[PDB]
Amino acid sequence: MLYLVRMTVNLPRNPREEERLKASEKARSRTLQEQGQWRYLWRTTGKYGNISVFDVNSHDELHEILWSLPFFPYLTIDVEPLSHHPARVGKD
Amino acid sequence: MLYLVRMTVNLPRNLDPREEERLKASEKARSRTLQEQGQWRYLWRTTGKYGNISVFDVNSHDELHEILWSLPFFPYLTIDVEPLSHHPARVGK
Amino acid sequence: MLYLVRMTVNLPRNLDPREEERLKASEKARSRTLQEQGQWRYLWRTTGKYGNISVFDVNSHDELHEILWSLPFFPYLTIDVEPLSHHPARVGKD
Amino acid sequence: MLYLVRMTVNLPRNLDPREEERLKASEKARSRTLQEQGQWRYLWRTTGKYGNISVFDVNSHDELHEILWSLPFFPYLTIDVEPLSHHPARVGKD
Amino acid sequence: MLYLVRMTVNLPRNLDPREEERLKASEKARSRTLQEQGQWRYLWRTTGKYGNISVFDVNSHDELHEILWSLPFFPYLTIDVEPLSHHPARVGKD
Amino acid sequence: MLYLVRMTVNLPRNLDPREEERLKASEKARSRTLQEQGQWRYLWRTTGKYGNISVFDVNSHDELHEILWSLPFFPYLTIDVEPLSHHPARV
Amino acid sequence: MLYLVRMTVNLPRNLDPREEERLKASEKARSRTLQEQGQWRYLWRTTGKYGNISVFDVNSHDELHEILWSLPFFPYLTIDVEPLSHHPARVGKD
Amino acid sequence: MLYLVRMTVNLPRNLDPREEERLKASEKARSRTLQEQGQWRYLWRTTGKYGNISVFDVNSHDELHEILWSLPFFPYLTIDVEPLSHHPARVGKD
Amino acid sequence: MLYLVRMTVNLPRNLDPREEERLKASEKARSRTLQEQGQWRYLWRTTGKYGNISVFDVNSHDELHEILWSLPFFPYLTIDVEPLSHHPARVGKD
Amino acid sequence: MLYLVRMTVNLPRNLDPREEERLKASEKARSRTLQEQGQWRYLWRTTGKYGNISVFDVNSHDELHEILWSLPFFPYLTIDVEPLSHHPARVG
Ligand SMILES: [Cl-]
Ligand SMILES: [Cl-]
Ligand SMILES: [Cl-]
Ligand SMILES: [Cl-]
Ligand SMILES: [Cl-]
Ligand SMILES: [Cl-]
Ligand SMILES: [Cl-]
Ligand SMILES: [Cl-]
Ligand SMILES: [Cl-]
Ligand SMILES: [Cl-]
Repeated sequence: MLYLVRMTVNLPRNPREEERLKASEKARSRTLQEQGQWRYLWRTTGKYGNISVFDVNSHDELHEILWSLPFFPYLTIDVEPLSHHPARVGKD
Repeated sequence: MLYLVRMTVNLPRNLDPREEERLKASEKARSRTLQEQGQWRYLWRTTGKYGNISVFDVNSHDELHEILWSLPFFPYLTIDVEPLSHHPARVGK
Repeated sequence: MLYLVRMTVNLPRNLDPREEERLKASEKARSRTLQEQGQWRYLWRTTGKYGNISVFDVNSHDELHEILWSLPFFPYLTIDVEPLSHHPARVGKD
Repeated sequence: MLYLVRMTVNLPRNLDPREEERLKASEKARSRTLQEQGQWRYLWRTTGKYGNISVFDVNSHDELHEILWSLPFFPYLTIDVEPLSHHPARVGKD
Repeated sequence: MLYLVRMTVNLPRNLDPREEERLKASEKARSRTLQEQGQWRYLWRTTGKYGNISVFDVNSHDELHEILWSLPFFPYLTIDVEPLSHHPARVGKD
Repeated sequence: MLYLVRMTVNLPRNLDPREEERLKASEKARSRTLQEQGQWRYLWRTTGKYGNISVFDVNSHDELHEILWSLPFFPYLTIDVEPLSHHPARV
Repeated sequence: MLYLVRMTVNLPRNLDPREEERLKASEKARSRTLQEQGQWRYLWRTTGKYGNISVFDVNSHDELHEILWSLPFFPYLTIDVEPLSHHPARVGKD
Repeated sequence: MLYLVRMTVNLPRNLDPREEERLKASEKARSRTLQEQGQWRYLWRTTGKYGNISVFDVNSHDELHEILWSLPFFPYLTIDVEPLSHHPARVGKD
Repeated sequence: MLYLVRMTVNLPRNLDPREEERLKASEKARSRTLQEQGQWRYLWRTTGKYGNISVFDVNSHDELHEILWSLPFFPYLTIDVEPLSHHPARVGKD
Repeated sequence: MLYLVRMTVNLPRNLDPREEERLKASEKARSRTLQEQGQWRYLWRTTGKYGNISVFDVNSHDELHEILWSLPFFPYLTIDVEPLSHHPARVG
């Protein structure tokens, strides 16, 4: 199933824990994309966040994936279920 | 260039049943052509709703505007357009 | 899979009464079936209002979308769909 | 009577850990009790979020208020309460 | 149990003038009964607007729902319902 | 003159807990006096929330302003004021 | 006693031009009377828009409501009312 | 040329008491001057709130900006600006 | 003086396409004059929408108002007006 | 391609005055350059607020993103981006 997911990032104002967090975040998203759950990843133009499409088998699968993100504590997340559009040409 | 585009459809209640049929028909045909040529890259429907949430791939704002204006549904659409940029953490195209 | 769904009903003023009642009976029959079959798990009325707050139990987004699209009221419904996940503190079944 | 209740959790950042685990534990234990007793009927979590969306079954507004006020999390919660009524087309029990 | 209720009235332009009078007269008579019986405890006009702020005293969400649905104005009302609880610092009656 | 007044209270986390309970006292004593004087006419709690929903009865806007401004909680309150008028259908 | 009042005008536009002028005229007639007498203290035009920002000077809420209720435009107005108080730092007239 | 201007004040809680009084005094002094000179035409307080709702009478946007920018309170203000125009039905002379 | 002005167009579905063609031609002619004269300095269309986002450069609020009031489209427009000011970091002319 | 861009500046109260003055100076220098090069076409101040309304002239979403991301003020900005299209009734 497909979900359109928007995330905005707000990291704390305060060390070099920062750069290990960011590398950890980037490493996690690499795996999820490679394995197929994180189908699409874009950056909203002018923003610190992403707009994504996830392809998973349950609400809980998506929930756990998001929860597992290093950034999660600092994320504002919106989840929107997507359905097949009858006029679609090709695959959803 | 990529745009995330949301369209909400509000067709008049007083549409002649036959006219409404052919409006839907030409809309479908128009979006078919745009998908075939690639400008309308992704087309989905928000679960529980009419309309669509889409991703367009065009060369300029003006090209997208013309395309959207060309849709038979345009007079009855509420459209939100949102520019998308490459994400450095992206793996793939 | 569970979804929390809010529906608000706005029937046109100028609806022909026969049909309007024919439409209401149809809505009621369609929802009776979906409840009997288990897809429409919970159905409550938002007090003070003409609509409902529901929990649907289906196996895909598209299954839900088709169900909502099949409602006689659909053209007059304002719908909000919220995906629900398991809460670790939950005792018993979701 | 039934209420749809949404709770959004905003735990203090830069608040000691051992303390934070104790708080979460007492919250978890508190909701278990209430779920066992039946006042906290349904408990879900909105996909992608930290909080819960729930349905409470109590005998009065005051009883609900006291229950919510009793939650270890209460000082860090944003809470929306929405009364639920019987829906004429309901098949089965509310 | 107490409820705070905002009601805002929106009559259509096309409403037949004679039907409008019947609508208003039946509405006033309905509210008179409910105030005399005591379920409709307080009623105030929202100054500058066609609506009211009210406090209802009923035994359940369901009883409130039926009352509100029963109002002739109902098809033209936007209604916000808010459950009220006893306040600790309260002196006197509610 | 009647006003519907909503107050949401947001005490600071850093606030010394004893002052929280002495501020809560001053506040409790003030509302008591105002209710006894008829100016704080009705006082309810919004279910599930830390705040009140009230009806005040005073002779002018400025009078309401001074009363609210005088509350020990004022600096921590989010306040919404709206006027109420007599309703012709009132019984 | 002062109220800041915002008004948005939304006329049907499906009406007789001379009828529109009759409604328009007596609205302006009603507002002339209220400004002369003093209840309608100040009156400005919201720029780019068909509406006004007013300050009313009135001795009760009921007096303000009756005044606004009485306006020829009332059925076609969206109104916001906001009580004003004296500012301790005010040097001149209110 | 008239502007309706709303200002909401949010002084920080960790303010040095002396500084707070200094701040409040200089703000008051600045506003006195602007009112005396006629730029700050009207100055009211929204009832129940800490801020002001004002009408400024200046010659240009730029003038208004620099005036607002120069308020000691500025870094703690939330400000809304709205141009006003002369209303044809205006009896009297703003 | 500069104003950022957004206009959203809501033509009724009631228009004789003769009349619609006419309104459009008229609106276009008026904006031409206003652009040539310099009051309508910039004019863009928001991508995907039937409106315009514009910068006007006029004498006063009263002037902007009259200009907007005068547009053939005015009865069908939703307009937002927002004053702009010289920016300190601006390189060259505003 | 044109973009209408709104930016709101939210400098934290605890911002080291030394850091604040540095940022202000470098932000100003950066906007000067981008205006001189032409990508930052129009810049106005919202009357009575600490921000700006700008029109940017660039070749892609990505170019705009990189520009906005490079602003010294970026970590403290609320930014709204709005694509602009040619208006048929435009004169000159
Ligand atoms: Cl991200
Ligand atoms: Cl569609
Ligand atoms: Cl329903
Ligand atoms: Cl929770
Ligand atoms: Cl009423
Ligand atoms: Cl309280
Ligand atoms: Cl007016
Ligand atoms: Cl002030
Ligand atoms: Cl236009
Ligand atoms: Cl800036």
